[PDB]
Amino acid sequence: AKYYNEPCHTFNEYLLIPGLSTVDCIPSNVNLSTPLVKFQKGQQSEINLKIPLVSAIMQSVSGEKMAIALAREGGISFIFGSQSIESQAAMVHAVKNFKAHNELVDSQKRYLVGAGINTRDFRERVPALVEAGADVLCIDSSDGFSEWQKITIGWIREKYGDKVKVGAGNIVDGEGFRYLADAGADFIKIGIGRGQATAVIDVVAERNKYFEETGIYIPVCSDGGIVYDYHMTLALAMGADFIMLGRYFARFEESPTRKVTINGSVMKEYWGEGSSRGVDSYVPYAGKLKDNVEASLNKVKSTMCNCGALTIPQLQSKAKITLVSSVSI
Amino acid sequence: AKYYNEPCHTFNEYLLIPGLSTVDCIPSNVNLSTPLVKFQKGQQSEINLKIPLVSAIMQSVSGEKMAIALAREGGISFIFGSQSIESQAAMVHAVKNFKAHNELVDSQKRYLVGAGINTRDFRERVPALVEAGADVLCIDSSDGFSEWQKITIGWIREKYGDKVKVGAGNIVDGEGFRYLADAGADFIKIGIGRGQATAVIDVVAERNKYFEETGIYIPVCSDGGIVYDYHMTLALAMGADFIMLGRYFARFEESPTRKVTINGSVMKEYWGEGSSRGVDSYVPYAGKLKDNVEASLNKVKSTMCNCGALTIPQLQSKAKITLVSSVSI
Amino acid sequence: AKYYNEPCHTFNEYLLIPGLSTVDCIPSNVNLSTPLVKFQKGQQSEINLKIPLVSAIMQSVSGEKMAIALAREGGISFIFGSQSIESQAAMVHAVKNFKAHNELVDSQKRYLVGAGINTRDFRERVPALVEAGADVLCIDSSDGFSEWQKITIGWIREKYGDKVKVGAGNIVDGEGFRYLADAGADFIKIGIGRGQATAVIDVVAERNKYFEETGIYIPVCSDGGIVYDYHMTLALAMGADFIMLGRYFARFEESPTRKVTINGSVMKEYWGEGSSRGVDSYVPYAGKLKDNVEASLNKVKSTMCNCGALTIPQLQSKAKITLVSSVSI
Amino acid sequence: AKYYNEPCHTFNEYLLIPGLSTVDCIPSNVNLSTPLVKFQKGQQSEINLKIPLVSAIMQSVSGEKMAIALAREGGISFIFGSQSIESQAAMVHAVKNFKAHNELVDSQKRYLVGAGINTRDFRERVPALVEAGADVLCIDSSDGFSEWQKITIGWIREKYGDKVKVGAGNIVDGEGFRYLADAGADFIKIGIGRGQATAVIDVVAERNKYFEETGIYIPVCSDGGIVYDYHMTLALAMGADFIMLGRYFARFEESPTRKVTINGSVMKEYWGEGSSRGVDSYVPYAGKLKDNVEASLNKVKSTMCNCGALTIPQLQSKAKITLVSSVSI
Repeated sequence: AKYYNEPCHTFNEYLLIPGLSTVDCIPSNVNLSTPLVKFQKGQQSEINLKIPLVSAIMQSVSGEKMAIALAREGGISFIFGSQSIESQAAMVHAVKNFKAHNELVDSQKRYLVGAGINTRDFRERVPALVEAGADVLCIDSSDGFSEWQKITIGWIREKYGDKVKVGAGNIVDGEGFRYLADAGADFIKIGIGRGQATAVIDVVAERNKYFEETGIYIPVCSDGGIVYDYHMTLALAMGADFIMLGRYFARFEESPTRKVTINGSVMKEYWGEGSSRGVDSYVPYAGKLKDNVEASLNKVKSTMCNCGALTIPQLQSKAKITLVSSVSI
Repeated sequence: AKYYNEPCHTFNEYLLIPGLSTVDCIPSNVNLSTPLVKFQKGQQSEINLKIPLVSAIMQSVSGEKMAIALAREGGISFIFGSQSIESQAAMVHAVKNFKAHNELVDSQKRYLVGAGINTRDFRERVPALVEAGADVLCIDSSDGFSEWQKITIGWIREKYGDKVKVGAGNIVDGEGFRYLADAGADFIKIGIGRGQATAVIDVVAERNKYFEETGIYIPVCSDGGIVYDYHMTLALAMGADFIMLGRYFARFEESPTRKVTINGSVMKEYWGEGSSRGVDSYVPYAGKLKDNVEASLNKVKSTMCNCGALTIPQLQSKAKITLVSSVSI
Repeated sequence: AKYYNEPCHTFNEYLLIPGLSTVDCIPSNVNLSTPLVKFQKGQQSEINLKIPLVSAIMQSVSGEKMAIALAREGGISFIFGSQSIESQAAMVHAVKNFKAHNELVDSQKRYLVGAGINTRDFRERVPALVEAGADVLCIDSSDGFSEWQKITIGWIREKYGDKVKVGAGNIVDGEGFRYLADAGADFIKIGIGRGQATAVIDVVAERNKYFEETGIYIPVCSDGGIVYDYHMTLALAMGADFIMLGRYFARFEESPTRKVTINGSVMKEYWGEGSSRGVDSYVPYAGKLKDNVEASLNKVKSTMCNCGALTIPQLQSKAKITLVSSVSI
Repeated sequence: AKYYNEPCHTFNEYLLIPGLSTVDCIPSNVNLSTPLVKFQKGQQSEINLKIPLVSAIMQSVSGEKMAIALAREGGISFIFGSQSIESQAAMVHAVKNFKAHNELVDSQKRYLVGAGINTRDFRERVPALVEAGADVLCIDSSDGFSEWQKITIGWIREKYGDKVKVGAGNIVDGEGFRYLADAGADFIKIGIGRGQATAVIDVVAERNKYFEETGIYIPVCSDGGIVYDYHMTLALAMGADFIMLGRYFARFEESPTRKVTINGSVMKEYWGEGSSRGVDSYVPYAGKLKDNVEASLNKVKSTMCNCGALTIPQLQSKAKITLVSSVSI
């Protein structure tokens, strides 16, 4: 067996120590754009998000209403692939053709959308999603450190080359990152076997090494493990380019689930992809996406300024991160 | 006094980090056979289990019905020795002659059975068990780091040579392993004075050193400390060849205890060997052994594939084990 | 990102190990004077407190009655600046002209008072406070590691030179201390992004380095994080010259808030500066300031003698501080 | 300030790892004698206890009935000095002249008794205690790292030389041990500012260094912090010669307090020396001392044999002590 010295930590065991704030660092001046897909040294990503938030590839969160509402604020949704190929493509088409502000829009001024895909029916599913207008694809899996991901990406590259953008994984260490990077993934999702903070720190380190070695920068996504807005700032500071959230978005008016009034409290349904529908429960109703996202990002921008950073890249180089003692928590 | 630097950890403080999964790694392809008794370099163990699970040497778990049901699935039971020599031998005989699938069977196609023995009446007890047809014996003790174990094994070797297989101990460090290894034990039980995970890791390390030094491989058994199926995978990954469980098997229809309906919930009786019958309580009734064991082992096989291993030996060399922070738990 | 090895600790994870107590170390002989403002090698601070306690710059704690009561015991209050410039100046004037024992008094035998100021209206506010008779000023901010603090101090030095004493900050590391030290702050407040004990230890270390480099000693203030009297002794031992407390003083008869009887228990109102009035709650009523402060300081003096120190400076050099294990707490 | 790297641990964070048990190690063969007072290389202590247990210098535990009952089993009590000199001397006299088995008896076959003394009235108190027949004296104090202890011991040595045995302290580190050792203390009490286990380990280390340097062996006493019988074995293994217990003995029929029946449960009164009578509560009634002590020591003897030791000195050299993880607890 191979053992690891330091134990892995969660986002709750960390704190950002303030840096120097200049007079020009005010929330309104903070830029939250981030690259969504890989590019090489000297270039910009073909797709850049206006806000570093993306919605999870789930039935209870990423539907057409969520996709439209999120794209309007600058983020992107990955319509769930846990439905028929015909239904998913229909949903993708619905978002693309909806029209007829930090809106994430394409050349034809249509909202951007991503779609989740699996390692089984990709041959039939990918073409349908591409035809429907999907802007980005992401292989949905809790453990993407497998041949199956390599094969799926390979088929896509053979059939479409670099025309089709495929995100992949859910790896927790540099070894898994490296494997998917070589396989051809446009961005890599982090999160499973390891505390979220350590996973991010380790993968980002490998990602940086890979960039110095190949000149190719692959954006990484922290998927889950975020319990508070502060954790959002921490994930980005540690090197994640954007964050994927499930429960956070399922509370909104736009999530596909039903609102349920349980003795005074209005809730929304929420179940996991691995549920027999994994969990099935409720999240407190929070209203419309816009107002909530705005509240969250305003707090992220302020924290960024406490760290003396006007952009995510600055935050990532300037951030002073410290571990907190168990007793302190 | 002699002090130790790192504190000992339990199985709950560890996590397996995924390795590369090949297309050929599917639960159905995973082989769970393990050696039960020592053998030397270039040979196979005389006895190999089909599944790495063995039932505890207890009154509330290892009876004749349990022995038959477990042997049928590929494991083995150690009939409790906390009864008369005549009763225990009768039970051994009952299992051996029951007949008249991963069944653990002998040359005459009879189910395999083990029996627990103590360091007191072995002179009268061993012969009776051997005559009755016992396939393996195990010295039952919570602290086997004593002269008494050496003496008992010695008597057996003098009287029967290597014809009779005796398991021994319950040691927690390499020093105790080494002592019992030299004494002649065919396999060594781990578990007491030390967190289960650390105990396993340390003994296995000594076991490996001993194998390189003598060419003799002695299988080790993690006895207790397993609270979940995942812990089963962890114990094997850390180097244990098979696991001994008590409470796990006492829930089944086949354990020797009484089913008790306590206001809606059907339970089964469970008491420790050191009880005044140690504890005396209840475990939730789980039904027949077969269905439960199958559920557990299916989850072990999947995890193994997440680690990219098709056999226990591969798991033991490929496993990437990390410690988890206190706060993460 | 920049990471830190050791995690930060709170005051609860520390213990003072006794030193040699001489026959001459009795509570009555302990001297609790401390410097409030910076001075250079070979000189005494222009202002020295008789007791190391100062009240927080809050609406629910630092009013005119509190200022008079605290100054009478040897400490000083910083009248809150979260009110109009006219009101705050009036309050300052009220304390200065109240007259017509470890009393902290000036040349004209008038009680000493401090006032909180912000980085916005200082141009209009500072002159009013100075004219009103304010003895010390302190920039109120949770994160003072910013250009805004430098600018405010700079304006004051340009307009008044070293005639006006300005405290600043709320930094948690040496880098923030250094910045405010160079900016011209007369004393620096510690406390936010980092466990209180570690913050104090790190800043004090920098403060000591700065003193050796420039010959200027800048007194530091531990603001908050003190839950018990013992923590008071710990903060001073670690190097803090004086302590700022909010909740502690809000319990007294002299705090500006209302006494409220809640089913048998008399409480006092307490709300944070960042409340929509931050929290709004109650603290148990404790009576008059005098009797409580006396009880607290008597316990500090005894502990000091257990450490064999008759003054704070001796405590700071003689203290033997140890970390306590998580389980011990 | 002086800081310490490793945090201090309690007895709950440790475990004894078994050693080799020989056939001759049975509880009945274990010898629990320990030296009570200092002696030099090549000699035996003038006073040796038959069991390593001594009762605390408290009003709720060490009275004449307790002293007689404990001496009969081989231990010794230190009659409380928190009473008049006349009362304490009377109690000492009562035990000495009571007569008219591991009994701790003197030359005249009278039970042995100790008495607590303070650093104030020793001039009047010591002579009275000596005249009354006190066999050993102990300076009662929670922090004995002071000039006052040196002075008291000095007076005694000047007046009586080495004829009168005085125990001293309550120190937690080697520095405090060293000070009292040089002052002339016959034995030193450990326990306060530091986790009990670490305190014992550190003082014992200093005690060993002192013995190698001077040839004088000073017995150390672990005072308090023992919550279970296992902790007793741990304290001795770590190097403490004997243990002082308060609550443990206050449960017995022989403690000086009142038995109180509180709705079905018979309790005994228990208050601390620093109580306004410190705490005042109840401990569960346990019956007569004999039966309880016997149960405790039988468990200590067995554990000793699991460590392969027939005497305390063997235990102290053979013990394999490991730290346990926070999560394991």
